[PDB]
Amino acid sequence: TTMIDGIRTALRSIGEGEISISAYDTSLVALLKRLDPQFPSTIDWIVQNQLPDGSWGDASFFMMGDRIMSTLACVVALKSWNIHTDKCERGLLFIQENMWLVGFEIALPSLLDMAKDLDLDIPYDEPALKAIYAERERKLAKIPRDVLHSMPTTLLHSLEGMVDLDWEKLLKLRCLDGSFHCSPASTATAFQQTGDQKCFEYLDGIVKKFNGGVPCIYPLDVYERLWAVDRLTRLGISRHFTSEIEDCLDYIFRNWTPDGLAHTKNCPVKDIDDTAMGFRLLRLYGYQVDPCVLKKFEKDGKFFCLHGESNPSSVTPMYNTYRASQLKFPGDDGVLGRAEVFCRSFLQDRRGSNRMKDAKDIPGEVEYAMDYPWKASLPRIETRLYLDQYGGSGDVWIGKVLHRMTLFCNDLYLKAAKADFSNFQKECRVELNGLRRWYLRSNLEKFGGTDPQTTLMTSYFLASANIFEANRAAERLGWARVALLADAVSSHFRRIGGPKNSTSNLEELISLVPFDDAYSGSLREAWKQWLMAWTAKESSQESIEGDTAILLVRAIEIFGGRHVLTGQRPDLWEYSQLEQLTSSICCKLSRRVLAQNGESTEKVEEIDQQVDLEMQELTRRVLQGCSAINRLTRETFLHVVKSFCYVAYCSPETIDSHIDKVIFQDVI
Amino acid sequence: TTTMIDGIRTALRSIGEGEISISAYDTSLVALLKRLDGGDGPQFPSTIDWIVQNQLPDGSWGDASFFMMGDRIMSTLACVVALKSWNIHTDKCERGLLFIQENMWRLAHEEEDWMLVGFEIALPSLLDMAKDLDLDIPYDEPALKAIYAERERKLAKIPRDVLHSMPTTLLHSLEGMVDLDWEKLLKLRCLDGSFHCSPASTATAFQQTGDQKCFEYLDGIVKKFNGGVPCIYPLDVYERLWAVDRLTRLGISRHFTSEIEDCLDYIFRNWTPDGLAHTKNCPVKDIDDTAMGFRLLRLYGYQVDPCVLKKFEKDGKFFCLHGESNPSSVTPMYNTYRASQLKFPGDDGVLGRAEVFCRSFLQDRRGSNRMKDKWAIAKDIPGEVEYAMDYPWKASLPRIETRLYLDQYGGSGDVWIGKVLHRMTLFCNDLYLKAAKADFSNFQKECRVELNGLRRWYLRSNLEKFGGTDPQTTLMTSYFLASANIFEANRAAERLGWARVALLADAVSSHFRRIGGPKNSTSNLEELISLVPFDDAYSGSLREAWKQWLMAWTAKESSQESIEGDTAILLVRAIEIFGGRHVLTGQRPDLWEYSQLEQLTSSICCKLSRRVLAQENGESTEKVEEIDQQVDLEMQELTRRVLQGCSAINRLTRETFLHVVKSFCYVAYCSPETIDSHIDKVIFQDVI
Repeated sequence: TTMIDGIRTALRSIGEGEISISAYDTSLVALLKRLDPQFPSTIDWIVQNQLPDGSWGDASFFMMGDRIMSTLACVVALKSWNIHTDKCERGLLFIQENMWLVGFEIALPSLLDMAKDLDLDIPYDEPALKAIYAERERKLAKIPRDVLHSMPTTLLHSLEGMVDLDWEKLLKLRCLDGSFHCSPASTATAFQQTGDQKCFEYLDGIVKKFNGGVPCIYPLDVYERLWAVDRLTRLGISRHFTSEIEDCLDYIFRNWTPDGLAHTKNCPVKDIDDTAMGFRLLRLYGYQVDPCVLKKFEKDGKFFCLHGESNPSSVTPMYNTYRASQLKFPGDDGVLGRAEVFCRSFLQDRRGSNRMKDAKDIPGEVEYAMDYPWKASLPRIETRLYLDQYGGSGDVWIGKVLHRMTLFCNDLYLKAAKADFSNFQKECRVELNGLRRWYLRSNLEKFGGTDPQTTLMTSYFLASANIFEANRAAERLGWARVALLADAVSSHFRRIGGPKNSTSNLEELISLVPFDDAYSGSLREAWKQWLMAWTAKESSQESIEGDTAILLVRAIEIFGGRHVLTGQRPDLWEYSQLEQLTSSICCKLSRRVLAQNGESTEKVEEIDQQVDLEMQELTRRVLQGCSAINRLTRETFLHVVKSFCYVAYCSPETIDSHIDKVIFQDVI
Repeated sequence: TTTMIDGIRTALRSIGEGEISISAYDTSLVALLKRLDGGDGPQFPSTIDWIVQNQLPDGSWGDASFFMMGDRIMSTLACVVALKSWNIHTDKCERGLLFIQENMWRLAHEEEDWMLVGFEIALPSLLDMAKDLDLDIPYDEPALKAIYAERERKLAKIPRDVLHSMPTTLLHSLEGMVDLDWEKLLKLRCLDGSFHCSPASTATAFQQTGDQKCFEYLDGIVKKFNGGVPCIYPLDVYERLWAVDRLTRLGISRHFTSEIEDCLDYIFRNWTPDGLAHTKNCPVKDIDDTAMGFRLLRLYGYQVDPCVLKKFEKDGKFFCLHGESNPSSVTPMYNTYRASQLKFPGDDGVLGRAEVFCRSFLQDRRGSNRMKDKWAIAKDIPGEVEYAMDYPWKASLPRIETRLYLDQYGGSGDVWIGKVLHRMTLFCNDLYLKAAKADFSNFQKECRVELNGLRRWYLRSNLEKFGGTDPQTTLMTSYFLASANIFEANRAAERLGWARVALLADAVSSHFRRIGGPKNSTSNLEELISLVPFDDAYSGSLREAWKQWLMAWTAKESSQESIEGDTAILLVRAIEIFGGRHVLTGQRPDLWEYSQLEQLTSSICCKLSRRVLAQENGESTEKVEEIDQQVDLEMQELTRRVLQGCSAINRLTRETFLHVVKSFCYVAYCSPETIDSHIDKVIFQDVI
């Protein structure tokens, strides 16, 4: 409990960003001379963050580009100000011996050229040096200088290595805070070249905000929120921070642009990674968002990361787009349709290859996203897996320096999640152990599977994988119980021929569900209808699965005790229409599992193609958080259907390997 | 002390197919089976590996600690005709071949009921092997002429076409049978493939059919015992049911609640509409297992239908099997009678018929020393029945039965009569007695301790001033009733509280006789309740319960009606105040079920207070028998509601009702002479 409050106070205090200080950008800001050093606290930061091998940068992850480039950039500060020559050469040793990332081949050449303007014994004569110094010109050539001055671009992030540019038409391109694409390095060098006080103002605040020392990117108010939400959400503890999450999710909605989302509010250049993350979470949490904001990253069928700079697209952004395409609504622009296909192909061509590199388990995160589309993504399934995939402090981010995200790439995030999940597994085992008794002492295993522990186990598991909450135990057990009766009864009819020869008064049977003073009567009425559905759908070809599901949501709605006001006309329609979809969607599923007869891949792929279709209009009506039906009622429909889909799209082998991994393979 | 319990728990946790002793007869008769591939060695070399080992020093085979002719003869000779037919260890072969010669004359002294199964069917068939191989043995015995002719008498009684039409008990011992029609017979065996769960009967069946599903039973029987084989297997139902019955009556059922419930579940799953067998996979069912299963299941709060018994009714009599009208034994009729005690008013009539019939069968059998059993043999078989016969459910107080049962449990003493003598390791245990006699002694020790506290409390409270004109026995009995029922270690809170409050009521009642009623109540008998110790949670609601009891006095006073009803309600109200259980009255049927329990106890106890007045007034035996049935009926409806695990009120709340009432019943149906012989046998008659 203390931990939840820990994450809460961290989220309530959300802001510009929790980022690690970058050694390179801090010393490059140290290089700015008094307006009459200008930030002696940049230097005061520098002296202390020296690693024992005499080097700099990220300590916990050793990277060549990072330890070298961060180390020397601190050196070019200490010696060019002729102070602390003790550590200055002590780290000059590190550079010499280990001489054998973003903007690396642009900021490093201007940093050696800057190393020449001082004296510093460093192997410039490196065979590795010529290969990346050649790419200096291999890129400064494909960049059109007259285009770098016309529209804000990703290049403006590396102006320390840029030579002889028109600042008259460049200051027109900065971010809203005055920064040059949010690099303090690019703004320091832009200030050495022009004294724009709004371009200074970005810099001083960044050092004031950190009491010395400055990161490699700022601010990142959007990226951080979006990703902190997705992370808490996947970890299953999102329910604890509902006001805080909906607090900053609002912020993302406020700053939605028709051109997409950037990593910060005040960056005019947008990227697909942030837009897809934003689009998914905004739609997932019930906001009105239009996916057409994506066609800004489509150029002739292909999907890049920036609007124009057709760079090679990385792996993580395509994952995040693929996920956003999974919340496809039928009324949406086709761009989301095209996006799904492209991103699936991108990640499939790469799945069978270790070319999944960009974080702890990025292939596992991706296998899931591809093997379990939305219709079959049960939140506890994803969450159990995600505990074994979330990197914690292990995740590192590739910027100008190696940097880390304090707020959402946290170790407290895991300790909290694995706690809340263990208590779920504990509450789950006691839950079913109580269920097993209930099943047996009812002469109820005589009906059902030829191994009723298996028909019980999956029937309880589905309900708990979806309605997993602490207190919602009333509903969960109700779902499991009613499910078992329905399975039992369907089994009895299947090997007897129908209610035609129902010798018994099997209406009763609900009295196997314990009497609640508010629950029992209405549950009798719903169960009566499921029976009445059998005798009518009996001597025909329509399946009953549609009505089995419809009964379920009816009970789950009786437990948990919310009713649908029926005087209001649109309240009636939205409910009555949700039932139609669930009745229709589960009936089509039961037709696919019959064609798996077992022949015609062409025919099965037709049924799948249209179930996905009807699922979209359901997913729309369930998430559309303005609809006149209670969000919990809407979730109840989504829960039942997803579980039905889950079952219909999964081998019994895969299904209980999940059961073992979520309920029994204890975390912590 | 607690250490012994943990052994029993570990035995129960690993319950399974059965812990039974090996039969010498069945073991060698399986050695006689030749390889499936023709190898000139026996198919089961470990069946022999056992034989050489377990030859007893007296030169015989069979049960060692219990000497029986039938067992020594068949077990030895079957081992010998094995040893010679494989021509090995012929040195030991005679070291017991001698035993047959010397003790052969003890067969004319067999007991009228103690006789092996298939004795006259598998043994004459065992002599025939003692003549295909030459065997030096005394065929001419005066005991043989009567039993050898009993072979044709019984193989003239069997209907050949019916032995092949429906599975029967004859299928158990068919090794000495001719007329082999397996085409129509193999369709009659068990789900195991075994013939009525006998490995002997399956050895004969395999030479005569290469049935690999019939071998599979035999291969398994020797794997699971790594050599050697009993005379009946498996016993998954019998063992559980009986393992339960034993631990229950020994009063230590309380510790193994999870273990019992697990294997009692095994019965509920494997219940059939045709009854219970000794195993899951035997199609011919028996009343002994069926009555035990119904009784234990109903006792433990399961939904069971007694009409499963009418499958054993043939024209007013009950036998043991379906249709097959046989010499009924005593223990199966005992066990049915016990099950008949739990009749609910809604039950099928068979429980009515079962009780009355077995009542006669066990009465007509009680005097004559025909109390010997034809199936079982055990320390005290008539004592078990004497109790069950003298003390019906309404007066069978758990510590009374358990104390008495301690001196009648056989331990290792029990032996069971199959084709050979066998014993049940798990359930016919000596540790069972070792543990129970301990747990009971710790109970009486704690009972004596509480008594001194009650004695002090009674004396010092000036409460003897009025009341029963011999204080010391009013306390002693009144505490006994509470402790006989609510006896647990930790429930001392309730037990003492029950006994204490009871004393107040009796005291207040007597004062009311001496003044003529609350009309002449000069006193403030209300605040008499603060004589109970003051816990902050117990009293004051306790005061309110007491206040209501007095209110019963003044309101029923201008009438004739008894108050024993309201005094019984007052106790259960009190016992419930102790132990601190409340009735969530938000839920309606809980309120109803409680409110009706109060009615039934108040009602049953008033009738008791009217019957004991017609026994003072010496009124027509038939008039008292009118009241006894009218009480017994309500008792069933209460016993239904107390044991039905459906309607939701804490089981302890329901049991508290049964406890108060059962104590009232015991008192009204028991002589004061008999009553404290019980007090002494349970509290003061030290065990160990």
